[PDB]
Amino acid sequence: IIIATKNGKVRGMQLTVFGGTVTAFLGIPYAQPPLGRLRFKKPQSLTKWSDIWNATKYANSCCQNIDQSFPGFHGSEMWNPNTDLSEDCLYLNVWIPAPKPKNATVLIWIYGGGFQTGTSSLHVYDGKFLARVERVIVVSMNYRVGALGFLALPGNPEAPGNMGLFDQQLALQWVQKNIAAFGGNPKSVTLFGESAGAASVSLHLLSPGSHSLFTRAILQSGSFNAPWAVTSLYEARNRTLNLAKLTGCSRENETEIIKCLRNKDPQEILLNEAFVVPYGTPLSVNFGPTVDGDFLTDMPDILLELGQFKKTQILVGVNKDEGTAFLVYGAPGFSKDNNSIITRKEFQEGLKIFFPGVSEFGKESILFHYTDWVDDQRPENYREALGDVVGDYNFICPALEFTKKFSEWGNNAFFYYFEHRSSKLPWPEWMGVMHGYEIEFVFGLPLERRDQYTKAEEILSRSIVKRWANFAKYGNPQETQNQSTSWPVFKSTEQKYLTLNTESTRIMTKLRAQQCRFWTSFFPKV
Ligand SMILES: *[C@@H]1O[C@H](CO[C@@H]2O[C@@H](C)[C@@H](O)[C@@H](O)[C@@H]2O)[C@@H](O[C@@H]2O[C@H](CO)[C@@H](O)[C@H](O)[C@H]2NC(C)=O)[C@H](O)[C@H]1NC(C)=O
Ligand SMILES: *[C@@H]1O[C@H](CO[C@@H]2O[C@@H](C)[C@@H](O)[C@@H](O)[C@@H]2O)[C@@H](O[C@@H]2O[C@H](CO)[C@@H](O)[C@H](O)[C@H]2NC(C)=O)[C@H](O)[C@H]1NC(C)=O
Ligand SMILES: N[C@H](Cc1c[nH]c2ccccc12)C(=O)NCCCCCCNc1c2c(nc3cc(Cl)ccc13)CCCC2
Ligand SMILES: *[C@@H]1O[C@H](CO[C@@H]2O[C@@H](C)[C@@H](O)[C@@H](O)[C@@H]2O)[C@@H](O)[C@H](O)[C@H]1NC(C)=O
Ligand SMILES: *[C@@H]1O[C@H](CO)[C@@H](O)[C@H](O)[C@H]1NC(C)=O
Ligand SMILES: *[C@@H]1O[C@H](CO)[C@@H](O)[C@H](O)[C@H]1NC(C)=O
Ligand SMILES: *[C@@H]1O[C@H](CO)[C@@H](O)[C@H](O)[C@H]1NC(C)=O
Ligand code: NA
Repeated sequence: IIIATKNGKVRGMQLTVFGGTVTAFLGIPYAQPPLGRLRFKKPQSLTKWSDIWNATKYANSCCQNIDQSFPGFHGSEMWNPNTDLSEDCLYLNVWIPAPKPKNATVLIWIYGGGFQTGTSSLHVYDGKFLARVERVIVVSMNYRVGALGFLALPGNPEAPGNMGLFDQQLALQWVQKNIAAFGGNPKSVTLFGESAGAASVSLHLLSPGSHSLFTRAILQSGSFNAPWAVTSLYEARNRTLNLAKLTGCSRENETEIIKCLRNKDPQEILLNEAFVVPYGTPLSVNFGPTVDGDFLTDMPDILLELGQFKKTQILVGVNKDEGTAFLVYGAPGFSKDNNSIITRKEFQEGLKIFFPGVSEFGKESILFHYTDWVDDQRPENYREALGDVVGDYNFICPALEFTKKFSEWGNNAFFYYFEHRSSKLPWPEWMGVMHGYEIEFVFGLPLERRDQYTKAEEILSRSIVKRWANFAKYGNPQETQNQSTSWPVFKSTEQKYLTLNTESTRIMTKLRAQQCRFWTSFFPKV
C-alpha cells in the first residue's frame, strides 16, 4: 500500500471493482510547481521529499477557461474540470492491479481539449476498470494548457513554447524511472489520447526527446497534421504580443514583457486569451504546439513526409459524427434543443464562422463539394453537410492522411471507425456519434453495467478494451477468443479499416475517399 519512488514514498488507496481490487495513486507530483519565476518556463525536476506523500485524491487541474454555453447540462459539464483550478497542477495518477503485477504493460493517457482545456480527473478517464479487467497499469497526467502551457516567444527560454508538451514528456520520463517500483514494465508503454491528446501523441512520435519513453501509440480523433494542431510562428508571436497589449505588458525588451506577464494573476491571463485572435472559431486553438526547435525540430508536415519519426505500430481511428458537437457552439440555426434543420443560406453563413479567413471562392468550393445531393428535398441536407464538412476537414481526413503517410514507412497501422450512438446520451439524435464519445468505451465504463448502458454496449466495450490491451501488450489489436472479425493492417493501397458498433463489425475500404481528396489535395491551396 506504500510504494518507494526515486523522489520519495507515496501512499495510495484501495478500490473495489467487479469483486476485485485496484490500487489507485491519485495526485503524484511529477515536477516543481510552475509558479512565480517559473510560470511559462519548461518544467523543472522535482526535488526529493522525506515524508510519505498521500496520493489518495485527484490533484488540482491547470487553470483554463470553462465553457458556459450550457450551464447545468451534463452533456457538456461532464467535460469541464472536476477539481480546483490552479497554476500548481503538474501531477499524475497511477492505477495498478491488485495484487501488484510483475511486468505489466503500461498505458499512458493524454487528454484533449483543444490544448486550452481538459484534466486527467474526468470521470470518463477513470483508469480503474482497465487495471481490473486487463491487469495493465494506467497512468494519466495533467499538463499546462492555454497560454500558460503554450505561449511562445521562439528561442527565448522564458517563453519557448510547447511547455505543456514538455509537461507530458516529463511525466513519460517519470514512468521510465519509477513504474518498475509499481510492478510495471517501462519497456512496454503505450501512449494513448484523444483530440488534442491524440495530436499530442502524434507529436511525441516526431520528437526525438520522447523516442525512448514509449513503445507504441494510439490516436483517437486527432493528429498533428490537423489544421488546428500546430500554430505558426507568425501567428504565435502575433498572439503573444496581442496578449501583451491587452494586459498592458507591451515592452520592447522581449524578455521583460515576459517578466510583466509573470506578475499578472492567472485569471487576468485567462480573460484575454480569447481575443488575441481576430476571428475565432469553436475549434480555434489560440495557443498551441509550435516548431520550437527543441521539442519539435521542424515543421511536422515535413517530418511526416520524409519518414522522420519513431518506427513502431500505431492504432488510429475516428468517430462517424466528429463535427456535430461544434455546430451547436456557434453555427446559426443550430441548437441542441431542436432538430436544427437549416437552410442553404444558414449553411453558407455557417461556413464563414468555421472558415473565417478563407476566400469567397474557398467557401464556394466547399459548398460545391458537399451540396450535390442524392435527393434535393431532404430537409436535413444542409444540417448534415455542415456537420460532415467540419468533421472531415478537422478530424477524419487528417487522421486518414497521417495513417497513410506513417504506414508508408513499413510499420503496422490499424484504423477504426467508431459508429455507435449510445442510448444514454443527453444530446439529441441529429448529432450522431459525437466527438469524444468513444472514450468511455475505451475506458470500460459500460462494463459497470449499472444504469446507463445496454448489454450490447457492455459487450462492445469489453471487446474494444481487449483490442486496445492486445495492441498495448502485443502490437496487434485482435480479439482472438470470441470468433471476432479480424482487424486488418491498414496499408497505403487497399486502406482497409474496421468499424465498431453493437451490431455489425465489418471490414471496409477507403473511408471518406471522395470527400478527403478535396480536403487534402485541392483545399490546402486556396
Ligand atoms: C496580428 O495582430 C494585429 C493586432 O491585433 C489587434 O490587437 C489586439 C490587441 C487584439 O485586440 C485583436 O483583437 C486586434 O485584432 C492584427 O491587426 C488587426 O487586424 C484586425 C482585422 O483583421 C483589426 O482588429 C485591426 O484592424 C488590426 N489592428 C491593428 C492594431 O492593426 C493582425 O491582423 C494580426 N494578424 C496578422 C497575421 O498580422
Ligand atoms: C432551433 O433553435 C434556434 C434557437 O433556439 C431558441 O430560439 C430563440 C428564440 C431563443 O429562445 C434561443 O435562446 C433558443 O435557444 C433557432 O434559431 C433562431 O431562429 C429565429 C429565426 O428568426 C431567431 O430566433 C434567431 O435568429 C435564431 N437564433 C439563432 C440562430 O441563434 C432555430 O430557428 C431553431 N430551429 C428549429 C428547426 O427549431
Ligand atoms: N475552442 C476553444 C478551444 C478548443 C478548440 N478545439 C477544442 C476541442 C475541444 C475543447 C476545446 C477546444 C474552447 O475551449 N471551446 C469552444 C468549443 C467548445 C468545446 C467544449 C469542450 N468539451 C468537449 C470535449 C469533447 N467532446 C465534446 C463533445 C460535445 Cl457534444 C460537447 C463538448 C465536448 C472531447 C475532448 C474534450 C472536450
Ligand atoms: C497521510 O495519511 C495518513 C493516513 O491517512 C489514512 O488515510 C486517509 C484517507 C484517512 O482515512 C485517514 O484517517 C487514515 O489514517 C495520515 O495519518 C497522515 O497524517 C497523512 N499525512 C499528511 C501530510 O496529510
Ligand atoms: C520485463 O520484460 C522486459 C522485456 O519486455 C525484460 O527485459 C525485463 O527483465 C522484465 N522484468 C521483469 C520480469 O521484472
Ligand atoms: C534587456 O535586453 C537585453 C538584450 O537587448 C537582455 O540581454 C537583457 O537581459 C534585458 N534585460 C533584463 C533585465 O533581462
Ligand atoms: C467472450 O465471451 C464470453 C462469453 O462466452 C464473455 O464472458 C467474455 O467477456 C468475452 N470476452 C471478450 C474479451 O470479449
Ligand atoms: Na476513482
